[PDB]
Amino acid sequence: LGTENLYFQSMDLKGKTAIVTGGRGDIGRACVLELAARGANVAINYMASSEGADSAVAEIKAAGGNAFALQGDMTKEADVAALVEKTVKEFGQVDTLVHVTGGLIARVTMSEMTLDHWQSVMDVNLTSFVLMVRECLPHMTEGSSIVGLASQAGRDGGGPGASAYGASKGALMTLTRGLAKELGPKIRVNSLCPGMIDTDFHNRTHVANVSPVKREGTSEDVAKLAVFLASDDAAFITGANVDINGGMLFS
Amino acid sequence: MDLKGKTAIVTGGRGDIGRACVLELAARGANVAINYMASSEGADSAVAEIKAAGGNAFALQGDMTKEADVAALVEKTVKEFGQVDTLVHVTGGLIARVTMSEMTLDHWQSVMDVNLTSFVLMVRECLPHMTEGSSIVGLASQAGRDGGGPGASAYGASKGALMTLTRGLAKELGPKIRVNSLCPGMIDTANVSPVKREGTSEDVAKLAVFLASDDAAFITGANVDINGGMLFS
Amino acid sequence: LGTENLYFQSMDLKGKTAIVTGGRGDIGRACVLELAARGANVAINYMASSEGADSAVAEIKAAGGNAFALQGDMTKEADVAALVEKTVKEFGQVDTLVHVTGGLIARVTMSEMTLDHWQSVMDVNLTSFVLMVRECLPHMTEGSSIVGLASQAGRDGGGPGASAYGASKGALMTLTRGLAKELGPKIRVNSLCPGMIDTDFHNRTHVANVSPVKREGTSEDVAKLAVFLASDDAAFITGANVDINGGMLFS
Amino acid sequence: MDLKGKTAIVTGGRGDIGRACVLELAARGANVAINYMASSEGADSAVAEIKAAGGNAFALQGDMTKEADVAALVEKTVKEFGQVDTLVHVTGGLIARVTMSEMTLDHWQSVMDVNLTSFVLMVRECLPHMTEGSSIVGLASQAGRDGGGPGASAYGASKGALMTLTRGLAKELGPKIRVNSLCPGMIDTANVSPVKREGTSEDVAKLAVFLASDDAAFITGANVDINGGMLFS
Ligand SMILES: [Mg+2]
Ligand SMILES: [Mg+2]
Repeated sequence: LGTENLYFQSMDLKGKTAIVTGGRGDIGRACVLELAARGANVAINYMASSEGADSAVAEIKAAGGNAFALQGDMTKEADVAALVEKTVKEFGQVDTLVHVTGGLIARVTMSEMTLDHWQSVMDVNLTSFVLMVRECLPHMTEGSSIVGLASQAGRDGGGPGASAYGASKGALMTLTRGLAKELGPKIRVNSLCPGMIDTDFHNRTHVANVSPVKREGTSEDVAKLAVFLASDDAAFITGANVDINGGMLFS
Repeated sequence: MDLKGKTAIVTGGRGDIGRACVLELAARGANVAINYMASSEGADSAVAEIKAAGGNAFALQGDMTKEADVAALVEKTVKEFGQVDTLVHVTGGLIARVTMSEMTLDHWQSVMDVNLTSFVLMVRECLPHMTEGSSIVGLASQAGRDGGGPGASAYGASKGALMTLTRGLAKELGPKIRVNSLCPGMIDTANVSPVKREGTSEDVAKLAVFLASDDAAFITGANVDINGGMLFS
Repeated sequence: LGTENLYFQSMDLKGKTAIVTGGRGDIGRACVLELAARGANVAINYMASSEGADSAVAEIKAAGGNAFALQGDMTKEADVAALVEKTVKEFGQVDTLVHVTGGLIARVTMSEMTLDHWQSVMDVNLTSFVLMVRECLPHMTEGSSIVGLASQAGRDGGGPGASAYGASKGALMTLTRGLAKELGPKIRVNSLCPGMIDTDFHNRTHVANVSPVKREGTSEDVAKLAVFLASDDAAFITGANVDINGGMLFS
Repeated sequence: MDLKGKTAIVTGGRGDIGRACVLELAARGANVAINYMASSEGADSAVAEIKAAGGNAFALQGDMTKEADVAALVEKTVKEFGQVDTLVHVTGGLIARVTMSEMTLDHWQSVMDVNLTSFVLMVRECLPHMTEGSSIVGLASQAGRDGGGPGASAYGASKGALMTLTRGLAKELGPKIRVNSLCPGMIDTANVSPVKREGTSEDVAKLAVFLASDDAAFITGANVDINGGMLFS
């Protein structure tokens, strides 16, 4: 029973259901596994290859948990609706959203800016979050949470040719605050502001060296913070945009 | 008059804060090209006041979310006055209060376009014509820092994007061009605030023209709070 | 063995040693117990009554852990030296410092300010942290961490008559950043910025009501964040000042 | 000259940034009481320049960490000029680079006193004499926002305290008195920065006098970055 108490305490998300978008990428898959490790049911969106999503589902099921994956474009209203509908049909509720959909898309200077590029960056980073939050609200429970993935770029403008990306992440940071007020006390809303993370998805040695921690971050680093913020261990934290950048920027 | 010989574009010059910026710029000697969206009354009377005092200005109606109107304003500015020394972009607005639960894409996009896309379009259009030592001033909001008021989540998001973009462009466009924005609180366009009043368009214009001027040559990438002490950053 | 794996994973601070100052107060005692719950040895400073420190030590020992308590004034160089000396003599190392010493002392307006009051507030909140960090540095290991207790007051100036308190907490916030750079990569340094917390020590209904979470925070809320930041789960977070204020302020 | 008839105290007016603030204030018509710590050469020549242009100023040597010297400066200001309309506190400094591992209480306290306690003493001394619509300008630093440079942890801490105190006093002292501070980056008293140069004392003085003036009437509790785009807030 010393065990049973340990298991009970460790599995604090047992009985709860999470949606992770962008299980598509490294940070997303790490978040999926971190949520499941504490007992959450997980519905996994991915955009392109299903390889990492399928294997995450299989790992979760082998450990006695429950998950499924679904391809979709989170900039599309129909795909957003389908993901949430299938999540509720399968699990009956939604307790947390971790939205890892996003991206730089391309490096484009303002002098060469096109509306197509600007709109595409806004939609994948910001509109996708708007759509998912809207879709989830009818289903979220007392004590629910939303975790967004912003960036250090929201705080410093971003890197060369990334001005659209920075803008979209700054918008997400502000929206996190607006929604924390609009949706509390029922729902908490927080976002992460990662620095340089070593992933398939993002795009160097400089920055690792210049950083106080002398390394790039990992997807697992980010997942630990995401799940902390999603959990009841962060019950008095809402509207926060938490820097996870190895000491490269302070706020 | 340190802006003598210099050329300013003010968008949203109809137009409480915009109109105040127009007059402050002209008072320091700038030629001013004025955009307004709808009624011309305030823009036209500003032009008449400026001309009566020996200055130069014109007013042109246009929608700053439209590429053709953005191009027309900058083209006329360059033909009448020459190169652009400063852009003060006062186009923006909440449009309507709507909760996230009932958000539509149409509304979201509209708020993004009037507050943010319009700024992108104007900066892009101005860049080839901007002088050495020129500047851009954006109009953000306290809402960028605190998320905004009830039903204003889209508006807050658009202003937060503008704040970050200010930083991004300060790096991309320096040293040739400085980029700063203002973060106004409650403007009268109260006694909970330390200053115990609402701000005025003139308060905001004074900060805008300071940031536009050479007196702010070592300030770039700033988002300056002008909110009567209601919020600190 | 499914147990043993669970125990191994849950006790991530096993073999490590923490110093908590201000086990004296609610937040401090909660931090003590949260650290011990994950396996840390804990050395506990308290200023006045030993009641809560003694009972924490007894609870930890009953659960198979190790801790001791020691009265001391963390504004005094001799007491600071004695605490660290006794910690190292007992446990052989120091892996984390959680510094909960601090306080408003009294409400004093600037017009009525005295150097005595100003100095007293600076010393209990800021100088005490300087002394403890300095004392710990010869003993800290690869992968060590420091957690300070700042305040929402550092970000907004604080409440009526609390201008000295706010100043001391803003200093601590900045110092957190300076030390994250000076001491990394060996040591991470982060602080918490709590809003309204329901404790013996702090000093109301307004603020609870006005807050997005519609309540005051608890000592346990703060302890969860403190131990997250002290742990390897925050390995890519340094120089952060994390808001835990129920959504009353955003940064 | 909008500061005609108004009285300013500048501490640290010896004194690169301080001296520049003195001249900028006098150029807009202010009477200026000038503190300097040691050599009088820069303060005295500023007084002579101001007087030669028909203005009014005096210079008084004193240590702004000492209660008696703080009292003497404010007393003489009130006797010669009357009530205080603005305080620009430029007293401060790094003193020395020292790592935390080798920190002494003496050094820590010295840095706190010259940067922070001095400001506390001057504000307290000025309060009974400050006018309706008066202002305080502190000199913080980029170091308050990023922790400061190598061996400067004490200096950063003292400037971070000043930034927060600015907010606290903006609330406590409003609406009668506005309180703002400056957060300068590298001042020449570089090509990594967006503006590709170091700042000048004059850059800082222009911002200081803006914040001291009625042109900043709706700005209080601000800590304004003036760092050439090296840091954003
Ligand atoms: Mg020039
Ligand atoms: Mg007045």
